Amino acid sequence: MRIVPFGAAREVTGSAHLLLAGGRRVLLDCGMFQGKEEARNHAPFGFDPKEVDAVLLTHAHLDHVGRLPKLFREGYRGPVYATRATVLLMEIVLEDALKVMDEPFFGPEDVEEALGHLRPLEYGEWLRLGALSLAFGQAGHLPGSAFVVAQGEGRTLVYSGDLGNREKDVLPDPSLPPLADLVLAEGTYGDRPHRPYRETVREFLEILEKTLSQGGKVLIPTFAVERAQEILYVLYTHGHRLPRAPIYLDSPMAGRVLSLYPRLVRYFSEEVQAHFLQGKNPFRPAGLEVVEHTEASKALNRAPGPMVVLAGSGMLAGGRILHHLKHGLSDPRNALVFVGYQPQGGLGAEIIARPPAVRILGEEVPLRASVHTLGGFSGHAGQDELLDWLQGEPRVVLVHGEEEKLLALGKLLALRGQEVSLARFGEGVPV
Ligand SMILES: O=c1ccn([C@@H]2O[C@H](COP(=O)(O)O)[C@@H](O)[C@H]2O)c(=O)[nH]1
Ligand SMILES: O=c1ccn([C@@H]2O[C@H](COP(=O)(O)O)[C@@H](O)[C@H]2O)c(=O)[nH]1
Ligand SMILES: O=c1ccn([C@@H]2O[C@H](COP(=O)(O)O)[C@@H](O)[C@H]2O)c(=O)[nH]1
Ligand SMILES: [Zn+2]
Ligand SMILES: [Zn+2]
Repeated sequence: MRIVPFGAAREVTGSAHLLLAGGRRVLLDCGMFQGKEEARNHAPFGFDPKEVDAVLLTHAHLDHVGRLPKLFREGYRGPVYATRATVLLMEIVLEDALKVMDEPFFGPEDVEEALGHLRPLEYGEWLRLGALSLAFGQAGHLPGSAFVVAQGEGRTLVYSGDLGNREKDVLPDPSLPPLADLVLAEGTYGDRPHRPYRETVREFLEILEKTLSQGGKVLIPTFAVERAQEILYVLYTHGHRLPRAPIYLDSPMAGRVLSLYPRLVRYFSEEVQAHFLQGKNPFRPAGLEVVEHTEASKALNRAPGPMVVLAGSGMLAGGRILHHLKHGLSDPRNALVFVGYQPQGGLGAEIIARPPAVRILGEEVPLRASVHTLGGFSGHAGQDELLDWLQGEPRVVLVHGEEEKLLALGKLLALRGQEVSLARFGEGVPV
């Protein structure tokens, strides 16, 4: 048994790993590259799609399923396994990616072909392929997210997929992995742990009361898939002590995801499920409003506070959020609250440097509004959690992370007596 990295080698996007064992070929994830690596979605996979026996998707995010339609576009016609939740979220993600994408590397017929071969596989359910046995484990990173357990030829491999941040409340705790001959694991935060969750919420709430009590606007850049709904959840469970104000989920996509959430109840933590049992949707805080079009979105820029605004892109790459910043950063009564990692050299970082001004949408805008970064809202396991999850595993191959972050984790794992390396693109690793 061998595992071949075909994405996320010393980088965080493009996750795709070819599992070779028993004359069978199983692709573990098929994500697109993003940001500065976007063009690479137009390049070859590195393997022959037509020879793939099956595909397992760990979660619906674009950097894990974005190239799936390219796979079908190039011949593949085998099954694609994933949890019901992922299958459902995928439709929303892929349909949107198709529409909202400068240079497309796939057409609408490919998305249809992809969606049509999706087959549900829940946690604890074993898929048989030749002498190979596969199963999903709880990853706690997204509704329906998982890590993969592959056992065959008398050996065991575990592909972590993306591990969640267990301190948070919306998703169930990641399950520990079984003891394995090899663990292919992410190390996004291989270099550090996150600020504790609870104190992150307290701080989040203090910022809201302060800003809303004075009539200002709280701008929150957010990813549409799960981060936005999580903020909504915090607003729900604490709205009782926050000043009344409209909550604008200024993201059609996030709205569609939110709508799907009631059908995914079993994929949330016990806490969330219990809320649903009492007949209530904890992702709909009072005052919630979904802004569907540009006109209402822009109008918000001119309307006075108090108000809470959630918009994308989550990394200020573009989107409606840029317009809210352009018109709201110059007011000291407002507040910009990051709840998701900001890339180095991006607009976020620039703002965090707290310079006199910033250039947004071709204009120099004064930065008077307060700024806050709440890394505790992160959706990935922090360094400490990564070490706990990896505890006792003899061999670890790291993926999904910047080289240095990955090295930082490897060093600690090595000092712990665990064999580790940083996966290299196209280079098979024996299990
Ligand atoms: O594009 C879609 C959306 C939903 N469903 C199906 O509609 C039913 C209800 O969805 P859900 O309750 O499982 O979320 C399920 O049997 C599901 O497979 C589809 O086949 N295709
Ligand atoms: O040091 C980091 C931390 C996170 N991320 C990326 O940014 C996203 C946001 O992660 P988070 O805000 O949930 O922590 C992740 O999906 C990942 O691709 C990085 O590139 N480097
Ligand atoms: O170190 C390796 C080992 C296998 N493969 C890939 O595995 C498939 C063939 O497997 P096999 O004939 O080595 O068993 C090919 O698509 C090839 O790209 C690699 O890329 N690198
Ligand atoms: Zn992810
Ligand atoms: Zn990822």
